[PDB]
Amino acid sequence: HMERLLDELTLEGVARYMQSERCRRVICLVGAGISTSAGIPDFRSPLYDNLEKYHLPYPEAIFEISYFKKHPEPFFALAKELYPGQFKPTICHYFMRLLKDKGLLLRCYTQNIDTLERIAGLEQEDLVEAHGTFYTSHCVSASCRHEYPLSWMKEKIFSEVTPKCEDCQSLVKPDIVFFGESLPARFFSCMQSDFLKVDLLLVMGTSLQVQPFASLISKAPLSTPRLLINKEKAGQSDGMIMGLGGGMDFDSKKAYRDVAWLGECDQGCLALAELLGWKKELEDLVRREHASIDAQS
Ligand SMILES: NC(=O)c1ccc[n+]([C@@H]2O[C@H](COP(=O)([O-])OP(=O)(O)OC[C@H]3O[C@@H](n4cnc5c(N)ncnc54)[C@H](O)[C@@H]3O)[C@@H](O)[C@H]2O)c1
Ligand SMILES: Cc1cc(C)nc(SCC(=O)Nc2ncc(Cc3cccc4ccccc34)s2)n1
Ligand SMILES: [Zn+2]
Repeated sequence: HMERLLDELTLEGVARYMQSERCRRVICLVGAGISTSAGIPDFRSPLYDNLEKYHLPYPEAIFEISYFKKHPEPFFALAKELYPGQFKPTICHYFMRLLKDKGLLLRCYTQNIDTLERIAGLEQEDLVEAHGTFYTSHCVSASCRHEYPLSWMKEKIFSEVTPKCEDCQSLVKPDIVFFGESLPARFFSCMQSDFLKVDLLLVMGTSLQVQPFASLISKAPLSTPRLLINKEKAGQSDGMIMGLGGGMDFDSKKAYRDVAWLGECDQGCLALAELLGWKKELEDLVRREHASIDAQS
């Protein structure tokens, strides 16, 4: 039987393992659930309605790069409607910032496009924005590719002026991955390397149903522990490679490394930080950084 790095399948067992010498390199996989406490909805059933007024040939047209390029106005009107009114990263995001500053964070793979990871102080090298990001935008012409910052894009969105490139007048598109586009190059380079070197996988606020995350959990070594912090269980499996070839196993007789902590991401992170002796550091970090944002309003 495989080496069992967790002494028990609980948050407590994960924390003891994190403090042990073996655990040096943590990868986080994070989705829309880490940003809902920041006032950014995750598009469960509570988006389709906002679409009707745009008179699309079909609803999925809003996500299609092909359709964007000929009829960009629906997308930019939606982006206005959905633009967050403020950008205060959550307790969960700051938990990741603690991981960075303690030298524990190998990588944050995020499905979010809201930039809160960066606002919380994760740097480009810490991040794989698996679904791209609003943080930058580019002219869509292959020979130009001029880059625009978020301040530029925001103004176009709020002014309701379709963003055109100042060099060539082609459309300028936010660097988010529309259906039709390839995942960022950065995604492919990092993943190979990262996932051999990982000691702990921390999966927060994702149902693990969309790409690329849905593959990623099985790329960790087989002994690497995997903690999910989420409102509901996710990533569970119902071929040749047997133990290599499915998902989370939290509840079977054979479960040996995967743990599900059910509830709000912020609360789960606060609970883990508390076990680790980091609760005051985290609370102090959040207060200071939220204050720093509030002082600029
Ligand atoms: N903040 C954002 O950038 C944002 C917001 C909405 C949607 N999206 C896009 O939609 C897709 C969403 O994919 P995903 O896999 O990241 O999310 P998802 O579709 O799996 O939804 C988030 C998951 O977290 C859970 N959840 C919600 N709030 C929670 C909380 N506070 N604590 C714990 N669990 C909570 C939900 O129940 C769900 O399991 C991505 O393409 C993403 O870019 C991004
Ligand atoms: C507009 C804005 C700006 C910033 C900085 N942050 C946010 S977070 C809030 C939010 O849900 N917004 C969104 N904008 C566009 C959305 C749908 C969509 C459509 C088409 C392609 C997509 C490609 C990839 C992902 C989504 C795509 S959801 N929103
Ligand atoms: Zn251009």
